[PDB]
Amino acid sequence: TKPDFYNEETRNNLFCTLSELISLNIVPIINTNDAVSPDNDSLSAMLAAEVQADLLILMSDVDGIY
Amino acid sequence: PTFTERSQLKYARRLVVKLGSAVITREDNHGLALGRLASIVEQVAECHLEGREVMMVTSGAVAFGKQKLAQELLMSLSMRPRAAAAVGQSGLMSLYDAMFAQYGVKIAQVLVTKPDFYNEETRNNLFCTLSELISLNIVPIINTNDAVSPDNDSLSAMLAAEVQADLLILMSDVDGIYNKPPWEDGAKLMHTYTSKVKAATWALDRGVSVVICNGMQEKAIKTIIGGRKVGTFFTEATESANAVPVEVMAENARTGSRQMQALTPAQRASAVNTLADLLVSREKFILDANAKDLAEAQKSGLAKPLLSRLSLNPAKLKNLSVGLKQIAEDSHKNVGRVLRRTRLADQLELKQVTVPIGVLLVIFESRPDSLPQVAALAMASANGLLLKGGKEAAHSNKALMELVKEALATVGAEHAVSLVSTREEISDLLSMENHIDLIIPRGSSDLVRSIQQQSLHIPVLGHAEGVCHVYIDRDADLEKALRIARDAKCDYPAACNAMETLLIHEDLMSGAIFGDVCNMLKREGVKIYAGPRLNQQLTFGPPAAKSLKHEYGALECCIEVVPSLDEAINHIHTYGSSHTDVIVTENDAAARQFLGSVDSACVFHNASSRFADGFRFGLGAEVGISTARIHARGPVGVEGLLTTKWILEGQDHAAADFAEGGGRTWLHETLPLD
Amino acid sequence: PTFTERSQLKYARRLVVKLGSAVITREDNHGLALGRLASIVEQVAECHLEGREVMMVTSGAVAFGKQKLAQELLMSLSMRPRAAAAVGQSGLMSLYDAMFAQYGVKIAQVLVTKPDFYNEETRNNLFCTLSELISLNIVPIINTNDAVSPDNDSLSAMLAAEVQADLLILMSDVDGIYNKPPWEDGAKLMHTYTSKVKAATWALDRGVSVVICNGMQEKAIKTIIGGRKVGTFFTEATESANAVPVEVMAENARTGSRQMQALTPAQRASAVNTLADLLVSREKFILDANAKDLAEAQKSGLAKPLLSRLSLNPAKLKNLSVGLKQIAEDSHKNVGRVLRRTRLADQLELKQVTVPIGVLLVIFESRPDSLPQVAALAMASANGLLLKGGKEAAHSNKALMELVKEALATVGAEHAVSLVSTREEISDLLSMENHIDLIIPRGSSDLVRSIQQQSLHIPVLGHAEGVCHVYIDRDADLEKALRIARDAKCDYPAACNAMETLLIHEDLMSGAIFGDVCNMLKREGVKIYAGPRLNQQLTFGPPAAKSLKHEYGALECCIEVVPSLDEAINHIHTYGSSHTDVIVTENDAAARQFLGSVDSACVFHNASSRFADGFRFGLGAEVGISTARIHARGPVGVEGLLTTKWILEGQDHAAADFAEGGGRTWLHETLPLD
Ligand SMILES: N[C@@H](CCC(=O)O)C(=O)O
Ligand SMILES: N[C@@H](CCC(=O)O)C(=O)O
Ligand SMILES: N[C@@H](CCC(=O)O)C(=O)O
Repeated sequence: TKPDFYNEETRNNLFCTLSELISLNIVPIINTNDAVSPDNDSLSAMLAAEVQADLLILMSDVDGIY
Repeated sequence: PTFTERSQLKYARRLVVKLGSAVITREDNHGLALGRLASIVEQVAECHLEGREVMMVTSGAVAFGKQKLAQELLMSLSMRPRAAAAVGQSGLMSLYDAMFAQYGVKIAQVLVTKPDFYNEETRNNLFCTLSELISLNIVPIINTNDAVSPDNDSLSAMLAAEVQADLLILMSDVDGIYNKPPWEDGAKLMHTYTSKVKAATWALDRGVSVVICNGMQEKAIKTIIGGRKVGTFFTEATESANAVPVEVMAENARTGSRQMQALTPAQRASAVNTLADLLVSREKFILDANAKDLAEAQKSGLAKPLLSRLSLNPAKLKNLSVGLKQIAEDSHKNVGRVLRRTRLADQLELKQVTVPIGVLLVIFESRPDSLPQVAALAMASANGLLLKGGKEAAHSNKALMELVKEALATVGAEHAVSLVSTREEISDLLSMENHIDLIIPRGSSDLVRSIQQQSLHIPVLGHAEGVCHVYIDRDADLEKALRIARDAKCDYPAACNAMETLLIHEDLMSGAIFGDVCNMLKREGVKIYAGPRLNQQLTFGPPAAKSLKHEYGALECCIEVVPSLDEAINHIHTYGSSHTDVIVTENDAAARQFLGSVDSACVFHNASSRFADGFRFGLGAEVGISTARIHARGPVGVEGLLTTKWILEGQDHAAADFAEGGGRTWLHETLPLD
Repeated sequence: PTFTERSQLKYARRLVVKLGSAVITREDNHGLALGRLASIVEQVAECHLEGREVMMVTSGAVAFGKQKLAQELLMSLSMRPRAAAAVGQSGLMSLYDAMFAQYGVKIAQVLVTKPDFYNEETRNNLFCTLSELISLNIVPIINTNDAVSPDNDSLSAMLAAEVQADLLILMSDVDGIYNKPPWEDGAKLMHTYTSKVKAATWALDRGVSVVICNGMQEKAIKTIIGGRKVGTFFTEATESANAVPVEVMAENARTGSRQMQALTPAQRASAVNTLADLLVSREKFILDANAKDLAEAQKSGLAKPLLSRLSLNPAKLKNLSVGLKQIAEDSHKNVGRVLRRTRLADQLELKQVTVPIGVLLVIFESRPDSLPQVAALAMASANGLLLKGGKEAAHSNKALMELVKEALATVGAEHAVSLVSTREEISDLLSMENHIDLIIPRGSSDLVRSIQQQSLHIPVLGHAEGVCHVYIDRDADLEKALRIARDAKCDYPAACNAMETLLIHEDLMSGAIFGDVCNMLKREGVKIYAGPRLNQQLTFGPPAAKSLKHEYGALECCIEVVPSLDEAINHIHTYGSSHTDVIVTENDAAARQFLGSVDSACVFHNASSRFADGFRFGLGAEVGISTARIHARGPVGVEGLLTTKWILEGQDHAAADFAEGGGRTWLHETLPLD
């Protein structure tokens, strides 16, 4: 969830989980913990941020920006 | 909370399980022990299908993922934990889905963490999620968000807390809590209760009933929901003193036996005299008590056997009084009596004497008349005694108990007697050990049969079957046998010592005495069957016997005829319970033949089976009818409750002294025994 | 086939299971009983992981689909079978996939039908498919092509046939095959064997070993693969007569007991004389036999206790001969002896006499010296007898057995003796009933302990623990107790009757006698521990005792001191096994105190624990040391093998005759007993 990116200990934890995963040729599917939830795009963005990923693809319905 | 006893546990509407990390993983943490898990899910689906509300908290997903990879961990430990738990979380979820859906129930994964309980907005959120779920007949599985994790039991506890659930089940590996470390004398498994322990206190402090069972125990939930004494139950309700749980009873009784051990000379005698006097003096109270409890039984209308035997009249009390006075006057030299007097060598005087047994436990249905009888038996036999009747008579039992407690209080004054009321769970009672010696069931076949089937690793006096037998020989007077069997069956046909069979020489089919006795049984209205040989014999005659080892109790008596003495003997040994038999004849050659050949507990010659009464034998007041192959046969008086004890009073003797070195030889001179 | 006994079943390389349609569906055929199925898949995955080759044949898919729909069947039975089985086939397959893969094994559905076995081209095809599969470590599940179907057991049978598989397991609901319908006396569950029955014959005719177990029985495969006698095994190998499986032994012995019952007067006496003569006359044969078997044991080198006790010397044989002659001369009036002589009324002469027990079964480790001793006991006690030693001595046992069979053959001539060799599976042996009476273990703690833990619902003479105790009083002569305990421990310190403890008055810590006895034990090299109170007492002293209820056997003796007599008594009762104890003192007041208060099987006063030998008591030849609370205490001679039997010789008496109607009164005049 978004709060999980804000505290830093959980930042460490989740990043460790992700690194351990990717090291093992596994493609983790990253949903939000709906359970703890009152469109999840900021999530992906700041995710790539913490990961410092090469390229963020963001599919959608619209073809592009006019 | 509100619930106090395991009895209350059929009445909790909201439940929470939390499987332990050891009950599901096999003995590697490198796979999954499945059978246990299956048992768990089946029990849970059951309790839910009943209508109770359950929210599993399955610990230990790591094992699932660890097994599921098993290849990449391999190839990485040569070139290089939580992640395995994440992938296992997924897979395990699927597996639960399949299995639960096979009962039609649906489930839905839910992930939480301890911090998620601390902030209050998330408390609102998660509780809303749970309420919305439970409202929809879904069994949410509640794991921890490993992802956010550096044994998840506090979690379940405080979960139940926020939910304010009826009962928290907490399965585990250990069976329960002991008094002390197990490597220690006195590891009293503390079933109730006035780490896991802390968390349990905590949850109790949240007003929540907690229980900790053993996973490997079958049906553990269905077991524990029944109220069965298993695992460990927690409540400080501490309503009453309830002087003994079950056992300090037993130790006490041991103490009291040790006590009365030093009170032979007229002490127990005068004491039982006092008991008879209290019986004949304060009967008004106990009489009205039985009248009351009998009225209480009437509305129940249980069983004319019961509804007849729970009765009591001052005439019965006079009978009991005279029996007790008899026991008193004749119970003079039963204990401490020596049986051997021998000298092995100079100042080597062995002698073997009489000593009590210990902790006797009676069991019988509502028949308060026996209670003081067996109490007199105990007290004259100087050994302790417990009791357990049935449901009825309970108040009458208490009245008699107070009377006898007074009676023993006079001299010796120690209460080496008790009573285990309030549904002590007979099977659990006999599950005890190291205390109780002689189960003395007294009610009837059922009672004793249920006992023998339930009793394990404990001596059980008494029989269970009353298949007696009556042989008639070719040289036996006809009318003699006529009246004999007439009485044998028609004196108290529901007795134990009854002739649920009648065997006749092959020759005497000619004298139509078979017909005569059929006529007689008809006279008495006896539904007779026929033996296979007898089936062959006549045209259609009486109907065929169902099974030779059957029991009637009512006015029924199989009848069969065989060629020879020896054939009869063999049939007896084949079917007879070795309980009781009699022969009728005029040849003493055959008489002795039978006498020896037979192996019944007791055999007669021209008498009646109804003689097996002990009292009839001048054997004092009987206590039971034992058919076991040891120490006791049929009519057991008091001496069936006395063992021996070797004693020896040397001066300076030693073992190697009787070797070649010391001038110590052997005499074994049978001194005149006292 | 080739396999003959369940012993051979650790050596089958190709297996085939066929679950029954009742072991998996719950008790509705409207769902699925899962726990059983899980157990099955776990066992199967195990046997496969071992390296054996398995091909399940799961019956009963219909239940899966029936449950899975549960809605459309509902809505159609209001507006309107095989199809449900098809959809269930799919789902069930998936489920097996999940579960098996959780052990890492992979599977692959395979469908067949009975016609598919009949044409030969399809035989080729299917066999090719199966071989290709098994070659790839895959466990094919073999269902029938329901689609083409109008209980699929013939299928599995002939499947194994075409495969020519080692063993066909056929689980089911029934435990096994009986001699006859169960509603019938003699439902002998025929474990081996010289519908399912037919198909089993068939498969056997195809050279295939078949077994039919019970599904509900746990570990049934792991059980049956071990060779354990379970289910029903099938082979007509009929190699040897193997005169008794286990039981016709028992009945025979019963017959032989009945036989020797009529041979009291010097008959058994002269017979055991004959036995002693055969012992002293043909010893060369048995001596060389033991020499041979001892050499055989030497290469094994099992245990210096065993490797020492299996020995035998003609001196030992002389000892046995004199013991047997003693038993002979003194075993004159042990049986049939009357104990009571009483008259209830005119021609009412009850008397109670001595009778045997029945089928005694000894158990002991390799110690052929005891064998003839206990045989003499049996024969002088006129009751039957079985035997079971261990592994060694077996040939020696046979030699002794032949000698004694001769000895009994002389008079009476009936072989009321046997021997159960060839690994009769002691636990199964004691699982029997209705035949055996007295388990008489004789080896050592282990033996008897394993017994008591295994024995259920069967009398077991003997003890298991030798925790004795020695109290020393403040008024006891020092050197007296010195030599006393010296011997008590240092005569055969590995005995049962040993003082694995030593208790001392609190006062006598002052006279340094504690020090003196420590010195003495050192003299004898005894590793002494200390009691908690003693731990408190001195500076560091000897090390602390581990546990008070421990056992040493070797040169070890805990030592502890308490204040008072009564404290010692309580400690005894708390820890003592009530086996044996002695007091040393000069006060007889305290003497009697102890005497009474104590509850040991046997207690002494200034003697040695090593006196508990029975023979030492002039009690004839002992048979065991019993600590049970019934019928027998410690040294049990022969009379611990004699029960009683009420007999009664009336003329014309009846029950109601002693009622008010008939002039029959009560006397109970104690006639002078014979
Ligand atoms: N749940 C919102 C953000 C919640 C918040 O932190 O305001 C999202 O995923 O975009
Ligand atoms: N307080 C939690 C862990 C909190 C966390 O770091 O997530 C525990 O003791 O198990
Ligand atoms: N003969 C087979 C069925 C043959 C078939 O139609 O496939 C049976 O009796 O079960």
